[PDB]
Amino acid sequence: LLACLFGNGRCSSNRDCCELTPVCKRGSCVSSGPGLVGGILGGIL
Repeated sequence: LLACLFGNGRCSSNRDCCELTPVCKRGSCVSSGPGLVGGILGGIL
């Protein structure tokens, strides 16, 4: 298994995080998830 270069909760970019946290926001790593609620194309269904 190899999907976590650090995982210390702090990162400088998205590549500075691990698999469990594919996103790097606020100098920290978290779950990226989907884009945003509502949706830019069709906010229904």
